[PDB]
Amino acid sequence: EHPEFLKAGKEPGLQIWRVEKFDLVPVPTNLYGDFFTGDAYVILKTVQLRNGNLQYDLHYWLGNECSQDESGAAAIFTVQLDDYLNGRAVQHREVQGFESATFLGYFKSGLKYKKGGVASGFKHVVPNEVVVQRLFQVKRRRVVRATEVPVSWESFNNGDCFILDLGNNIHQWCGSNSNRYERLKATQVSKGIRDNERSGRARVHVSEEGTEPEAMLQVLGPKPALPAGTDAANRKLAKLYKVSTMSVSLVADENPFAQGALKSEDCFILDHGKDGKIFVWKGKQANTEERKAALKTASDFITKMDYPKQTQVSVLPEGGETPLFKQFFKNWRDPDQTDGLGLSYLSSHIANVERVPFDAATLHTSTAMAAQHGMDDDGTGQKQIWRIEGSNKVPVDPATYGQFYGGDSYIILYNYRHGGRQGQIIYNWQGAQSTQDEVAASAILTAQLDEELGGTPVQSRVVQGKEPAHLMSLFGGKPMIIYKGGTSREGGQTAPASTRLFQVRANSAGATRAVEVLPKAGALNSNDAFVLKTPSAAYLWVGTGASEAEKTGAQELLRVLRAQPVQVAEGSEPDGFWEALGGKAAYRTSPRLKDKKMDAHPPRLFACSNKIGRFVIEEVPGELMQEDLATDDVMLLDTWDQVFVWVGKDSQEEEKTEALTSAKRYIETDPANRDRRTPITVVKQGFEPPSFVGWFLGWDDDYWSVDPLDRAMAELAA
Amino acid sequence: VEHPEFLKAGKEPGLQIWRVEKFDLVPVPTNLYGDFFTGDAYVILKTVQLRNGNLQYDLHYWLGNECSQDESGAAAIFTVQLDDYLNGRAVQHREVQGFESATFLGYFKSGLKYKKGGVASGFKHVVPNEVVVQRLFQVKRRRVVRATEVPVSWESFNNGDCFILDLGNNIHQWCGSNSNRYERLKATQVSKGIRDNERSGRARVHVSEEGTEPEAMLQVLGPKPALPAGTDAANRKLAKLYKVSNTMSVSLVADENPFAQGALKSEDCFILDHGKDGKIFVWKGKQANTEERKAALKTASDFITKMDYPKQTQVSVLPEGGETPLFKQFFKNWRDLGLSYLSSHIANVERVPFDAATLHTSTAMAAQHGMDDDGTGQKQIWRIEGSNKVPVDPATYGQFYGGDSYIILYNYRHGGRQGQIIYNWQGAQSTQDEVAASAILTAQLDEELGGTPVQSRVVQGKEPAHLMSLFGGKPMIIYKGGTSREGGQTAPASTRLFQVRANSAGATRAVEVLPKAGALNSNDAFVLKTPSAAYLWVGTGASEAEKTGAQELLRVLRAQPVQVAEGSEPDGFWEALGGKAAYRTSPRLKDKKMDAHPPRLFACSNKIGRFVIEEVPGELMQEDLATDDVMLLDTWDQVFVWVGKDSQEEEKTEALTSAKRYIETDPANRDRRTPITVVKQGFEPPSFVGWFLGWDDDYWSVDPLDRAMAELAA
Repeated sequence: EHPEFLKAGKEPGLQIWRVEKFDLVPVPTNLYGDFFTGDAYVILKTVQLRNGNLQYDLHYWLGNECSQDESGAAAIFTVQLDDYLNGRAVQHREVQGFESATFLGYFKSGLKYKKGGVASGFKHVVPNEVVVQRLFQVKRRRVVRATEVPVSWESFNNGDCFILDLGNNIHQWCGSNSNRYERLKATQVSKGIRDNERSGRARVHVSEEGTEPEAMLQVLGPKPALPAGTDAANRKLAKLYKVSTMSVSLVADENPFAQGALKSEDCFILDHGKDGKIFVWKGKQANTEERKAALKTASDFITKMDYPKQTQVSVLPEGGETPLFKQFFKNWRDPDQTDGLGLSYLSSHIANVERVPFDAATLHTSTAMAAQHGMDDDGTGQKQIWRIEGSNKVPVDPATYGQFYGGDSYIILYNYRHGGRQGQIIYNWQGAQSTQDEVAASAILTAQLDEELGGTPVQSRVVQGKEPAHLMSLFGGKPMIIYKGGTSREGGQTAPASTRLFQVRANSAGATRAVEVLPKAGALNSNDAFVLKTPSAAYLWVGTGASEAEKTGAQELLRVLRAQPVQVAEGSEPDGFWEALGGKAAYRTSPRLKDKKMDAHPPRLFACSNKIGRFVIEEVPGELMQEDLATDDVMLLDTWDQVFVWVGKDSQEEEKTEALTSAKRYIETDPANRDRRTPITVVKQGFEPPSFVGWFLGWDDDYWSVDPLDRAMAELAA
Repeated sequence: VEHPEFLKAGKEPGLQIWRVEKFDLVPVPTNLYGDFFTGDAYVILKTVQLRNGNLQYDLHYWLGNECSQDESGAAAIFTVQLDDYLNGRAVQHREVQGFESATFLGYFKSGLKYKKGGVASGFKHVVPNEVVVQRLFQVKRRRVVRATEVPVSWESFNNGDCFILDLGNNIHQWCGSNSNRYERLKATQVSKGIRDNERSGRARVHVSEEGTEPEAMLQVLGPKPALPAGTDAANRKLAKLYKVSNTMSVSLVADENPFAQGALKSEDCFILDHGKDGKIFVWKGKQANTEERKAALKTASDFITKMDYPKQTQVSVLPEGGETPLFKQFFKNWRDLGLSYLSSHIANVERVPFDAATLHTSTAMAAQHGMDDDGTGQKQIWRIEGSNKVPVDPATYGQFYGGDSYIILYNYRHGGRQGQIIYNWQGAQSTQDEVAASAILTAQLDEELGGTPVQSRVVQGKEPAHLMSLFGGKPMIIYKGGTSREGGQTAPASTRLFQVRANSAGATRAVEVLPKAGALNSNDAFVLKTPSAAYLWVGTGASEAEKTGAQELLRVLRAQPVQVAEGSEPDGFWEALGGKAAYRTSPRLKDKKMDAHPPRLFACSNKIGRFVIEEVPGELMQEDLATDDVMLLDTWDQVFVWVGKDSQEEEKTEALTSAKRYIETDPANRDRRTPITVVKQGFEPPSFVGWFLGWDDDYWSVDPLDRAMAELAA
């Protein structure tokens, strides 16, 4: 029990200790983000779960020129502090330059890798005035890092940004070939020095090649000629091993894994090394020695498989698993939480998000509600529906609006209104039994209609059976009914199947959807109402979980089906029902996430590029901020229910046309084995729908009216 | 038809005011209702329409301080005789200047004006127009302001009150330097009342305070000199009941309340003595001699002389069968569409039956049923172990063991607003260290959540309606003892009896009770589990929801039921209770609950170290929620504590205690376990706001006094 242990993790916040001489010494709070390259640190992030318990993320950070003793000393402190916190903390091994996204999210003024350490006699605490003559190099995109560099022109290159810190004057230098997002972020390194390190009393001078002030030319000399500046299919696969010098044995050859494969007596390693991270899962009932040696366990597994030493390592206690970990498993369920608030773990970057329940009356006032439910509006706007025959849009009979045949593909042009600026959504619905010359036609025609309308409408491709929530809400109160095949083109109408089964599901908004499924018992579920119609009789089955909205939709389907139903509760019904299904087997009844879906699958922001033919994606750590949407990039906003494609105005055109495909490749490569039919929603810069903007607390509508870099330089210049 | 004015009296719902001039009744002009000459006496007839369609009469007569005994006696004579013209169905009130009843004050809360003069000095209400005016009013008090005419001089002024110097076409309101800013707010509709009613709109209102008096003011009053300074609760518990004979003598019948309703026989007249609280009631039996019934007012006067109560004591005379709710609450379990009496300040309230579908659209429905929402929002339940919140097993959500205390954090949505409720449930067998821990932990989490959540402390057995509705359709199950702690599990009782009661919303609650026949009730379903078998009893009154809840309780108890209607039951059912005795068969108030116990709003303070409460008369209005006060809203089923933003910290910390002490002192002998619900200004729940017709959500966005002064400054 260290004295620093007693101050650790008492209240939500961030705490940083430096390991100095086998002791924990606090880093001054205003310097959080500065890390000496020669040192090791311990970092405790305390989040307040909505259930009332506190959640602990324990990181230790190893600089590149770290000594072996203090590298080991940090590990000892994390192991011993996890114990002071009764083994409920999630532990992280972080090394300089390769830190986890979680760790990086704590500091979005960037981090600074300072030269020196305890061995060379350097501290964070500094006298009131101290002569400064440092230089920093700033590279990367999602989370910027400034590395202390030798004060010389040999450190410079055309393409990066540089901060030469002269004390009361901070000189930010932007290379000639630095594109303009990098200068913007390099400026919050400049201000961090001014505000945090100099208590405000300093000025920031920005310059580029050929406009260096004499103060800069005095220290570095005459400027010479500077030189130039200076992969996704890996993430799909992962294996699960069991831990017992200790050895390992494989348990699952490929993901998704069975949640039952983790037993509480042992420790497991989930190997995701080709993507740069390995997990260690501490069973509730493992040897005290195995749980205390989990970090050395991970170290030995990294040597054994010849993974890079910089590989990220996370250790998770049973019952405190992270959402990224649980997504490796098929249908993870925490036996606790369908009741209570939240789940075992609350991702730090959405811990501030206040949860808004859906209320149709006031939805038009809350972008938060629109995003948190995927509902741009209440669904009552004007709309036109086309069925695609051959290569043409053919208008659908307005009386049949809401009915969709699986042998067709459709286009919906919808006019939404929410808040202060109106917009349009183009839905491309592709039935599972539409001929793929027509599906492909529906795609092209969708893009054609987007550019006819000036290129501003949202485009969202949906596959039959995985319709987004806002799409079901477009038909007054009537349910969205989706037949498994056939066509509504005037030509060949067909004779309905002998015995058909429909599944009637509802969304946060009370709207309903009726999907045909093969008439078999293994396709039922207690969360929904169903409708089975035979030549004999007409059933309406109702699940234990099905509520009042599920049945209102279900009959109105009977009303369209030319029927009177037999109302039938779950488990207690005539034995004529299950003969109509050709027997009986198991069907899954575990309830749906609903309000906790955001807890189990927080939205994540990625950048993506198709350069040199390799797809590659970069997660953007920390809170979702509009500032991270680089106007020359195509971004991915994954909200689990759908993947948003944000295309910047100034992005390359080959990336713009491939926006749909890029998202499809993100889904195909997700280690969670995502549903291939997951809707993809392309979104243009400056015309983002509410269901996208709402995820960015502090979104400003005029953000791009003034160029972002030019505005930032106004704050420093005046 | 004693009088020509009698024929116009009480024909239509409204208010009627006559001044007693020369042993005659002459109408006060309607636009001047509220002005009263100190030298006169008035008769005031309030006519409200009962919910069945009949008219009910409240007859007041008002005695000014400078009233003559003859014209005061004439008012009393008229009150007795107009009660007679209305066939003796009226409740009569004796009101004296400055000490009027809350009922009387509710008629005028643009304030009252106590004018100088009277009939004897030849002054009338009707006056020629554009007439010279030079009057001065001192405006003190708080709940219902009173502006008394004072001499036009600086010697009438003081540091702390408000004053209106009425100059005719110019009305000057002066606010003393140390006048708190709610009283200035109140003086402001004293000022406009003169402007709108007395000056036909054509007049201007100039507000000023110490050191900014206009020259018009300094011309009339002179140079302003140095002004001087400005200028309980346990009484209401006890009351005694006497019987009246004839010269009058009295004899005691009930030493302390609650009284037996049967103690009043229809042959005699009774006096309920509550003089230490300032009121006495006299009760006229249906079949007493007219001679005693016509002298009820003189009887009350002489009884007040005998006990040396102050002359200003309020007097109400009640006819049998027409008693007021405040009167009936002195008796244990009073039994008579609507009821005998409808309190005036809720006669306009339209009653909303509960419909879950549109509850989110009607705050009125939320208040009238104690349901902030349908109960389906997200919630977290904690059990208190030692000094910690421990989350409950989600499988047992809805079950509560009486040997523990719990905290429930509930997220409600209603209309377009969000809110939170923290329920503190304290089991009857929880140890007092754990009870107290749950209390402290409750307050701790309220401040963790920014101080905005509603806090509601609940005692086992008196659960509010909205708490029972939180578990889908499953009933809130309440065991008599034991704990759900992962540590010591316990062995359930040999034979257990549950009482299954339902709410306005169909939600149910299953409360364990002693296995005795005298603990049954015809309105509810019951569940008896013995070692042998499990009965499910059903009452004459028990409905669909009562056994649906009762059934699923059997599902939790792992037992199969034998359905048993009341009066038609096996011997094993009555063996399992150890015999047979009488129990409760009187049906519940339900929709008439608001009629018998209308909501009432009080202000309370702990200043001087004594407790004090002041009732706020009239219609419940947001304006009466003084931002520097702690208010109590008693809805009988629950007591709301409304905490003003700008109240002292000693009062905020004692908000829970203040409500407990209000309950302890109620003469009705309220259930000590009555739920208390603390509520913060600007974060009021729908079940509170719904009682306030005209509630504005942005009312405090602009300061109330600043907004009021803009209306007069126009």
